[PDB]
Amino acid sequence: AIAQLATEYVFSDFLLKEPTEPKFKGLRLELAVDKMVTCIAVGLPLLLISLAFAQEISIGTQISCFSPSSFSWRQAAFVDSYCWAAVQQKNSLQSESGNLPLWLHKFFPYILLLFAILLYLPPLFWRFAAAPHICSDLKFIMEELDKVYNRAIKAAKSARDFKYPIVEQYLKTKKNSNNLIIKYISCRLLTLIIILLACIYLGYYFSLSSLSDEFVCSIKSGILRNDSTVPDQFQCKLIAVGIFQLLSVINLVVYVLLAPVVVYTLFVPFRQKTDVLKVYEILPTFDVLHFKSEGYNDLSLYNLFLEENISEVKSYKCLKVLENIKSSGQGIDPMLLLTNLGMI
Amino acid sequence: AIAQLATEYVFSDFLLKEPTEPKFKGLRLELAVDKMVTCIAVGLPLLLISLAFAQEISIGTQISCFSPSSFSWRQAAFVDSYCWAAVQQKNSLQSESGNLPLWLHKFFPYILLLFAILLYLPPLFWRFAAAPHICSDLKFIMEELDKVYNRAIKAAKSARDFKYPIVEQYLKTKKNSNNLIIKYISCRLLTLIIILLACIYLGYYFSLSSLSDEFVCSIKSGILRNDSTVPDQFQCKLIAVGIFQLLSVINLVVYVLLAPVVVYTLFVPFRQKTDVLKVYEILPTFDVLHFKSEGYNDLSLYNLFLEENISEVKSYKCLKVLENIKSSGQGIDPMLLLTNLGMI
Amino acid sequence: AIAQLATEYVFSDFLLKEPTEPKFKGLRLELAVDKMVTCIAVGLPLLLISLAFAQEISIGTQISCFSPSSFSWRQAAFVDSYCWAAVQQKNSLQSESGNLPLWLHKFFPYILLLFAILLYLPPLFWRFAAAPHICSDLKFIMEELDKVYNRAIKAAKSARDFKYPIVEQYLKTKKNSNNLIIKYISCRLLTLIIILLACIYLGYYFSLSSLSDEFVCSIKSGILRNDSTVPDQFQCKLIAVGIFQLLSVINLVVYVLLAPVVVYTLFVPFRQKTDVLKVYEILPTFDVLHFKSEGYNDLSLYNLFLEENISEVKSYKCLKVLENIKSSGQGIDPMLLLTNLGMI
Amino acid sequence: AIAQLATEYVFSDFLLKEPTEPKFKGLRLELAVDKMVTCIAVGLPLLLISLAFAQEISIGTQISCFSPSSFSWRQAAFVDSYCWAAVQQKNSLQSESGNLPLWLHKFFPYILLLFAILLYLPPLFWRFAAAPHICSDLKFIMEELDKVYNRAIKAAKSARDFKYPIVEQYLKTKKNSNNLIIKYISCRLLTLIIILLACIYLGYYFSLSSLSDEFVCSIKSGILRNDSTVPDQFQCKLIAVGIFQLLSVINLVVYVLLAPVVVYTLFVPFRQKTDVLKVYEILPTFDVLHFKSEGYNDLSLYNLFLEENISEVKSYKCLKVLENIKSSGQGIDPMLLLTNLGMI
Ligand SMILES: CC(C)CCC[C@@H](C)[C@H]1CC[C@H]2[C@@H]3CC=C4C[C@@H](O)CC[C@]4(C)[C@H]3CC[C@]12C
Ligand SMILES: CC(C)CCC[C@@H](C)[C@H]1CC[C@H]2[C@@H]3CC=C4C[C@@H](O)CC[C@]4(C)[C@H]3CC[C@]12C
Ligand SMILES: CC(C)CCC[C@@H](C)[C@H]1CC[C@H]2[C@@H]3CC=C4C[C@@H](O)CC[C@]4(C)[C@H]3CC[C@]12C
Ligand SMILES: CC(C)CCC[C@@H](C)[C@H]1CC[C@H]2[C@@H]3CC=C4C[C@@H](O)CC[C@]4(C)[C@H]3CC[C@]12C
Ligand SMILES: CC(C)CCC[C@@H](C)[C@H]1CC[C@H]2[C@@H]3CC=C4C[C@@H](O)CC[C@]4(C)[C@H]3CC[C@]12C
Ligand SMILES: CC(C)CCC[C@@H](C)[C@H]1CC[C@H]2[C@@H]3CC=C4C[C@@H](O)CC[C@]4(C)[C@H]3CC[C@]12C
Ligand SMILES: CC(C)CCC[C@@H](C)[C@H]1CC[C@H]2[C@@H]3CC=C4C[C@@H](O)CC[C@]4(C)[C@H]3CC[C@]12C
Ligand SMILES: CC(C)CCC[C@@H](C)[C@H]1CC[C@H]2[C@@H]3CC=C4C[C@@H](O)CC[C@]4(C)[C@H]3CC[C@]12C
Ligand SMILES: *[C@@H]1O[C@H](CO)[C@@H](O)[C@H](O)[C@H]1NC(C)=O
Ligand SMILES: *[C@@H]1O[C@H](CO)[C@@H](O)[C@H](O)[C@H]1NC(C)=O
Ligand SMILES: *[C@@H]1O[C@H](CO)[C@@H](O)[C@H](O)[C@H]1NC(C)=O
Ligand SMILES: *[C@@H]1O[C@H](CO)[C@@H](O)[C@H](O)[C@H]1NC(C)=O
Repeated sequence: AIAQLATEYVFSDFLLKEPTEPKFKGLRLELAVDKMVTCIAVGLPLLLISLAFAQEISIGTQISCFSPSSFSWRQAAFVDSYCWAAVQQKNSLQSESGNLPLWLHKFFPYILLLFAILLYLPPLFWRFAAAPHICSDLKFIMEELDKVYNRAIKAAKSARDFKYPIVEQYLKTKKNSNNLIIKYISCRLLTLIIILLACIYLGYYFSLSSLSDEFVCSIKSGILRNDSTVPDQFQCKLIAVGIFQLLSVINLVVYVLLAPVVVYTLFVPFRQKTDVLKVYEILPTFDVLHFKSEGYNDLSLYNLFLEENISEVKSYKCLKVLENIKSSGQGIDPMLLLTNLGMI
Repeated sequence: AIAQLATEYVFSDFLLKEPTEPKFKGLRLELAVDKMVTCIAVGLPLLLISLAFAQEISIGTQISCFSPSSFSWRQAAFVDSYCWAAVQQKNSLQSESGNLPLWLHKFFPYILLLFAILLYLPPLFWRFAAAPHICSDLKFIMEELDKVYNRAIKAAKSARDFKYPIVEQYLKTKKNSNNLIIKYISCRLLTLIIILLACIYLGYYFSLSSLSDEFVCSIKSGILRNDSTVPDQFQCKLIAVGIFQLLSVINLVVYVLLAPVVVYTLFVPFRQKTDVLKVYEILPTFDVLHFKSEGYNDLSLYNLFLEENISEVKSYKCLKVLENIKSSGQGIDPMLLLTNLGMI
Repeated sequence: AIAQLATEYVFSDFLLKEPTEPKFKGLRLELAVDKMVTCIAVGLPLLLISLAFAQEISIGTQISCFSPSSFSWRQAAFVDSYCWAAVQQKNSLQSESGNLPLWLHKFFPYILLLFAILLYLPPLFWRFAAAPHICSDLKFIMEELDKVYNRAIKAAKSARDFKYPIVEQYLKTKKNSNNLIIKYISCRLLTLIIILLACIYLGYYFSLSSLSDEFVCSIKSGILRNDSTVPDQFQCKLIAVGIFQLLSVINLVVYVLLAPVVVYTLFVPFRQKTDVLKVYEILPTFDVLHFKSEGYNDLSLYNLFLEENISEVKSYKCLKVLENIKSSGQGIDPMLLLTNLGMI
Repeated sequence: AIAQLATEYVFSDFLLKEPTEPKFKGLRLELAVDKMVTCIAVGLPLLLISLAFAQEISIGTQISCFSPSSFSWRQAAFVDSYCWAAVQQKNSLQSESGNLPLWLHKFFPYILLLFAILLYLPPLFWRFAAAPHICSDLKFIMEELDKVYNRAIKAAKSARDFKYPIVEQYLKTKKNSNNLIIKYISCRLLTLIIILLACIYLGYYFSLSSLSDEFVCSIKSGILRNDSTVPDQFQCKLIAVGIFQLLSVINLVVYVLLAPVVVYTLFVPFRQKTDVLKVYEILPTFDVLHFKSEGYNDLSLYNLFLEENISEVKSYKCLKVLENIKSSGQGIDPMLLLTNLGMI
């Protein structure tokens, strides 16, 4: 039913499932905006496919040819099925709009499924190629941040009663390499191109005259070519073509609204803001150097992933509340850190 | 069946599922009134869609055109399907009420699903954008309250046998920022606007003459335009239109009753009452300062979320019972706190 | 099938599911009588809806109009569907009993579902508004009782080898407030009113002549108004109306039997008997004062909830067996308590 | 399918599910004979309902009226559905056996479901009212028996290298109260009465002439009353009536065989034999006094429940093997108990 389809595709965790494995425990591995874009671009065409053939919206068979009254039920069924299979056969049918509109009307669900698959492909390539590496690197970075926070609080407590910036060096090295950012931009660009092509196709499909679904059909090949009792042609109409056009314009609207989001996603350096690591600069055990901005490198992408999935880090949360309290400046950062006692 | 739909949509945890993740363990992340509003506004139109096409209420096909007796079964089926697809084609049909009523009668389930999706969108935006931040902040606040309660009871026990207000400073800082409250008000306002538009549409749909479902249909395009055996027109009726109107007025009543709730929700500062933190003011380790009221800021929203999901805090429950006992004043707050022995 | 519906709605845990959350572990949060009343009042109309359209009891379509023999199958189907949709349209049909009986016959499942939803609403309001508070308070009370029992047995063992009545003070304070009892009485009263209205409706529906299901139908609007081959009217009958009346009288009987139960529930103070706390009065560490009776206050409701869900408390069970043994008076209460050794 | 129904209702744990809660861990809370009686009396009529309308045994529709050849398919369908709905309407039909046989033939599944529900009601009342109390009491009794066994074995080991009969006093007190036994006897008696009424009904249904399923039907009310082309009456037959009678006699046989079991159950004191507590009399720490027999009191019912669910007690099992070995008398009870070393 329509409501069942809605529950499956919008109100359920459709493509929102976290990786089912212990390797990525709590790691999104995909930005929220990218996940939203993929979920829409994939589950919208599927939802429209399901809707267009819902038991309520669908009168019945997808084509009716209006055989003569003399024709029996199965003769008329032969006519309808023959014309359905003959939309491909150009000789059999003669339609003013041509045969491409008939092909599109017959295979619209296939085309929507193709677009959905093509849009799901780049996210899958990301999740299967560049996701494990960033997952491992980000897990190491979070562990290093937790360890340095613990060491700093232990030092502060000892004072009240190595020291090498490994994480900073690793981030600096990431500043050079750009394979991950190149893959990310390539997959986003392919998604954008697929969306644009889908918009072109949907606009063309919705621009039809709405009468191209009606085509003339001739069961006059073979032994029936010279038969007399059979009329030379029939009036066939492809039902649900109006529904297809409505859903196609809906998908076109959604995709044109979505494309600016993908374009904004492509410009990762601009998105790289609100320095996540700036909060850690007040730790004595952490060097006061952010050095993450203004670069078409994997460093900006790592900064984005950190700003996305750093809320799970207790040390980061503690430092963030310390920073927020520092806005008033009533107290002192080391005193607040010592009082917090948030090692684990 | 009707009962199955009821069990799925009203008697089950439809959209009442808690976040399936360890990050939010026991945190609602959504006020009870907001959750009720979203659940109604989403699962009502879906329930009505399912009901309108239930196997019992539905006689059968959604349109019957009453072809002549001479017409065969599949000729009549062609007529019915053609008219169903031609509700869009204005030339084919001539109805007194126009063609918009026919469009609405055909696509009412789609319109209800659209309203449900549009009403579910703002809650989803909230849960995916502003929910993680408030979850982390509120978890930190609850942990700080538990820790300060434990410290105060330990101090009392030591007396019987830092001290910095970090949580108060954090709340004071939240008094300034307003991004969360702005997002909350924006999503509530969008929900209200969607509800009002849905009410307008449902009132228009229910105001129809009830005879607009009957339209005249002409299969007279193409080779059949000059055919003689076919009548110039047919009498088609869209079945289930009365059911659609009944369910639409039901949804209109529900939404007009719900809109005052959304308006009351918009006025969060008025809702900010029954100070949750007032109970903690009797703790020696906690400063006697509430400072949370009369502000279009995130502080009021945080106060609401606390008053919602603070019952899970053992320290808060203990302080609440101490406060309630203090109404008589027979005993002493520190003595009762020491006797309680409710560290964990 | 009928047996499947029975298993789902009477032999299964339909609305008998305990709260699926760790917050309420073993707490009913709903009295047994109230749960029985809600389960009946909700799952009876749903069961009757399912039964009335069971594949065995149902001959087939819900209306047959007996078109002339000259009419084709789909002409007759058009007639039947038109009349089904025209039960609303007063002009189309002319029935002796009127049009309200036809509306009721068509929408009886909707009306039963409406009554079920309206009866499920007050229980849901209770469980979502007043259940968390009573759950927290009752959990605290049980924990306090366990702790005082442990302290008393420890004192007795020490003798053989604070002391403040916090729980008693909390109960005394609850004696004043009445918001929970007011909500309980309001929800019970609304349930009673809904049940009475349902009884009125079912009595009216069952009082019909049983021939109102037969109505005269006229497909004579539009181009067919002046058509000659079509008869001026048809004889239509709404099938399953007898089944609807039978099930409606069954529901009426059940609801009239149930209403006295709801009225008895409304009088909570009378139900407040068999003092649960009287057993704890023999503990040296517990003050000898019950002070819970004869009040339209939340104290009586808390006493009811205690008498309901106190069997899970080992200390209460031990004190109950001590009390029962004290009926003979052969031994001594402190000696029996010491011998029991039931700390945990 | 038939085999699926069999698997669900006889070969599966239909109504044999243990209470899904930690409160009753391993406690039957229902005697084996009572559970068997309830399972049969409930799942037999449901199984017969399912069988009577199985896709294999069922030819098709439940009534066929044999309309004239001139009648079209949907005219005949109208006739059949009209007569199906008119079995209630006495004026419409004229049958030699009357109208009650037709009512019974139409609503036999409803009557079987009613009997199943009425037979399931007393067991449900028991499980929801008197089951928690007996569960708590019996758990306490088993814990006391385990503790006294442990104390006795510890004393024996100490000798080789309070003392109050709390459980005996509790059982003696149970000797007085009779509310549980009264409820048990009342529910068993109601089950017996329901079974007898079901037997009466099934005997009456099976005693029919087998031709009462054939009734004369007249679609001659309304505009068709004076119509000429329609015959004055039709020959309608209610299919599956023979299957209903066969299954009804099967159920009658099962229930008449079952009723003696219920009568034997009612006489609980006679069932109270094979003293379970007699084995514990050899323990030095346990007083040598059974005092459980010859009483219409809850003590006999508790003895039955003990004899039912005491096999789970390791101490009871050890004492039972000691008793069995004592039949030969080769050894000594205290020596065997010391050698067993079965504390836990
Ligand atoms: C997904 C991508 C590939 C879709 C590409 C656009 C498709 C949908 C449409 C839009 C415009 C279309 C073209 C419009 C006009 C003509 C001229 C005609 O004589 C042959 C077909 C041809 C050449 C069409 C082929 C298909 C076409 C290119
Ligand atoms: C992503 C955005 C830009 C998509 C917007 C949809 C645009 C591309 C659509 C809307 C209407 C469409 C046109 C409608 C009709 C025709 C005439 C046909 O003989 C050739 C294709 C052509 C010229 C279409 C090309 C694509 C088109 C211009
Ligand atoms: C969800 C929102 C967009 C719904 C907006 C209201 C819709 C349902 C209805 C209510 C009143 C309607 C209008 C009423 C009157 C007219 C004048 C007519 O000559 C053209 C259509 C037009 C202009 C209608 C368009 C659709 C309309 C605006
Ligand atoms: C949220 C609340 C205010 C909704 C209440 C429903 C209101 C808006 C509905 C109920 C009846 C409706 C009117 C019914 C009939 C017409 C005539 C038509 O030619 C234009 C629209 C118009 C004028 C409708 C406008 C909207 C309307 C006034
Ligand atoms: C659930 C509640 C609202 C149901 C209320 C009772 C319903 C079922 C029935 C019972 C008696 C009925 C009334 C009986 C008589 C008349 C007089 C007639 O000229 C108009 C309808 C009217 C006024 C009926 C309206 C509907 C009615 C009130
Ligand atoms: C909860 C209890 C009291 C419900 C008992 C059912 C009662 C209320 C039912 C049973 C028969 C019913 C009556 C049957 C017939 C008519 C005639 C009609 O023109 C007006 C309604 C009226 C007068 C009904 C009113 C309600 C009624 C009296
Ligand atoms: C479950 C219980 C209520 C069933 C009771 C027995 C039912 C099945 C049957 C068995 C015998 C039957 C009775 C036999 C004879 C007559 C005399 C006739 O002129 C009216 C019906 C009446 C009075 C029957 C009513 C229904 C009846 C009582
Ligand atoms: C539990 C045991 C005793 C049930 C045995 C079934 C008995 C009660 C059945 C079997 C045959 C039945 C009888 C068959 C026929 C008739 C004639 C009818 O006009 C009145 C009922 C009457 C007289 C039935 C009464 C009940 C009956 C005697
Ligand atoms: C049909 O008859 C025509 C007559 O002109 C002939 O040319 C043609 O070959 C025939 N077709 C078949 C399939 O026999
Ligand atoms: C139908 O016949 C008419 C006669 O006036 C002619 O004008 C029209 O073109 C014909 N239509 C078709 C589709 O051949
Ligand atoms: C039907 O014919 C009658 C003849 O009196 C006329 O009044 C009426 O307008 C016609 N109806 C239609 C819909 O053409
Ligand atoms: C049918 O015709 C008879 C002729 O005697 C008449 O008495 C009766 O009222 C008519 N019935 C209807 C429903 O018009």
